[PDB]
This record gives sequence, C-alpha cells and structure tokens, in this order.
Amino acid sequence: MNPIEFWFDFSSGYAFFAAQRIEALAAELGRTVLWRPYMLSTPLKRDYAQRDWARIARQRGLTFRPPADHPHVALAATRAFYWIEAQSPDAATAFAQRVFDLYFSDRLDTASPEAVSRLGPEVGLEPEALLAGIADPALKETVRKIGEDAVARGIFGSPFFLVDDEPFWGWDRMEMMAEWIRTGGW
Amino acid sequence: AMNPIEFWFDFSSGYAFFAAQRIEALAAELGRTVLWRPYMLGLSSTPLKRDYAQRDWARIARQRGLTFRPPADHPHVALAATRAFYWIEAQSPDAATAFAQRVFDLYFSDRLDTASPEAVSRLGPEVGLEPEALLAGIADPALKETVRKIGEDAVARGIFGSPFFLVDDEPFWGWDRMEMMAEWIRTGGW
Ligand SMILES: N[C@H](CCC(=O)N[C@@H](CS)C(=O)NCC(=O)O)C(=O)O
Ligand SMILES: N[C@H](CCC(=O)N[C@@H](CS)C(=O)NCC(=O)O)C(=O)O
Ligand SMILES: [Ca+2]
Repeated sequence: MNPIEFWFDFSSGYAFFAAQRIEALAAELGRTVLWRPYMLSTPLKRDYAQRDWARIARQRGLTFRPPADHPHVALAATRAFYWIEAQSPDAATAFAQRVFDLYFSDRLDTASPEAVSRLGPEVGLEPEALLAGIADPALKETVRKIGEDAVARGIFGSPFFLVDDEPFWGWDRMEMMAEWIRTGGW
Repeated sequence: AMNPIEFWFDFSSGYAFFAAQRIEALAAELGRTVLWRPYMLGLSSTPLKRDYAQRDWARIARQRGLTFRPPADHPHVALAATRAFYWIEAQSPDAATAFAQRVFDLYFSDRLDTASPEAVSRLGPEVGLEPEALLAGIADPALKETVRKIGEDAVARGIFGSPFFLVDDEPFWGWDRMEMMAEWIRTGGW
C-alpha cells in the first residue's frame, strides 16, 4: 500500500537495466515494487545511448542485444501485461521480466500480439485467452487510461520511479531513490 | 596540459552548475586536468520535465548544502559570458576557468545576468583583466563567429546536452555520469 512504482516502456534500454535490479533493491530497502508499463532525435545521440547501454552491460556482466529495428512499439506486450495483471499482479511482474529479457536478447517482437501471446503459458495462461484479452475493447480502454493517468500525475520517461510521491527519473537515480527511502528524505 | 577531461556545458544549465562545483576536485583526485568548454548549442511533456528538473536541482542542492537560487526568469541566454570565457582563455586559460567558476557561483545565486556584456565584464578585475578591454573583445565580429563555431563543430562531433564529459575519447553525458566517468579513468576502462 506504499509501493515503489516502476514506470517504464518495454522498449527502454535504461528500463532494462533498472528492471533487473529493482526487485532486489526494494527487498533490501524493505519495500514492494509496482510495475507499470506504459507507452512512449539526433543519430549521434542514439549512437551514444547504444554505447552507454553496451558500456553498462559490459560492466555488470549482462548480455544486451536489442533487435535490429529497435525500439519496437510495445503495444501488444503492454496490453498483455495489464490483461494478466487483472487476474494476478504477480504473474504480471513475472511476464514483464520475461518481456525485457526476451526483447533484449533479440528474441521477441513486443509489437506482435501473436509473438507476445507465446509468453503466456508460462504464467499458466493459454495463448488463446491472452490473445482474446488484448483484443478486448474494455482492456484497450483500461491501458489507455493507465497512461493518461500517468501524464496527469507528472510521470514521463523510462525508467521513472515514484516513492511516497517523490519522483526519480532515470536508471542512474536508483541509488538516490534508495538513499531517500533509507533517510526518509532530505 | 596534454590529455584533459573535456567539460562541455551551458552556463544556464542547473546540472552543469553542480558538475562545476565538483569537477576540478575529482580531476585532481584522479590525477587529470579539466578543459572547460562553454557552448550555446547545449499540451506537451516539457512543463512536466522543466518542473521535475527544478525540483531535482533543489533537492540536490539541499543534500549537499549548496546555494542554488537561479534568476527569477531562468534560464538566461548566456551569450556574453560564453564569449567572455573564450576571450579570457586567449589571454589566460587559468583565468578563464576562474572566470567560469565565478559565473556559475554568481548566476545560480541570482547575482549575474549572463546575457549582459556590461554585467559580465565586471568580473574582469577578479581575474585580472579590465572590463572595457573585455567588452572590446566580445564585441568583435570574428570572435563572435569563432565562439559560435566551437559550439557548432562540437555538435557535429556528437557533443550534445549539458554537462557532457569527454575523457580519452570516451563520452559521458550528464551530471549523473560523473561517477561512472571517475571509474572509467581509475580502471583504465572496460
Ligand atoms: N535512465 C536514465 C535516462 C532514462 C532515459 O532517458 N530513458 C529513455 C528510454 S531508455 C526515456 O526516458 N525515454 C525517452 C523520453 O524521456 O521521452 C539514464 O541513466 O540515462
Ligand atoms: N542527464 C542529465 C542531464 C540532462 C538534462 O535534463 N539536463 C540538460 C541541461 S540542465 C541537458 O543535458 N540537456 C540535454 C539535451 O539537450 O538533450 C543529468 O543527469 O545531468
Ligand atoms: Ca564554486
């Protein structure tokens, strides 16, 4: 009832490294994490990001491989998360971890309903049902409200963390957020 | 003075301010020097983004106990001070850094209009140069073209934002990366 909110886009390289450390960190700090996927210029700036991600991975001993036409528009994966989530928030976190993990080993088109639905029976969900659910109008309206509520609450970018109403934007802000939680704020 | 950490920034940049309070000491701890390089190239979402940054600056400033009080109409187009830095460097690099240090201190305690040539020239004596000699230099069309060109060319070489640190060819963007960068210098890399 006082979770660390974890707002991210599945196509976010920085969210990938955050996704990954967030669970253990919140455990160390004795908090829960609420995972919240939501939808989101220069060549040289994109060239830098790539260098930075590779540089982060290399240091953490992580394998990191975005697909050739990164970033995917992860609409099917984002709809799938909230579909699962309505049934079981824990299954949804699990599903989210498997998206990041497959996406960033070059193994999942997160825009494809069909490809995303192959992740289901893995959270004990039939592809058919997941497929039906994300093709359901009420869920499509639900996911849209999630992101609009995000805008309305000042949430932008990925990863974005919200703890006790204090916002922290960025992967490199996780230790500051932790220091905020431990001290109670400054 | 051979392989410095290049410190690229905009004077009106809050995050560059905090880097500026830190860079020399880190560099001196690391056994490196710093090449200071100010440049002018450094419903929607940006009201949320601006509003986040000011909140973020205020808390960074509280935590470290630094003065952070931008002019009421922040950010200023810091054209005069940037030009002044390069005019100053021509005469003395060490003085250009002193001048730059001071500009940060003064701008972010609301004591300096960095868009004003007269106001900026007044920092001349503090560095050992005379205000109207400084005002002479920054009024020259060529220096104006030369300053701008440094920024333009930096952009073409893939320098963007504020602050941006280049050490031994390795780019580190943002106040947040000062920590990783230190590690990149100490460990020789990874
Ligand atoms: N994670 C922060 C930055 C986070 C970031 O800029 N991530 C991108 C996606 S990986 C983002 O916020 N989306 C673009 C946007 O801000 O609109 C860092 O350490 O550099
Ligand atoms: N990455 C941020 C810096 C990015 C940012 O929001 N600050 C501005 C200057 S105060 C910037 O670097 N501009 C980047 C751009 O123009 O894209 C940090 O941790 O310092
Ligand atoms: Ca200072």
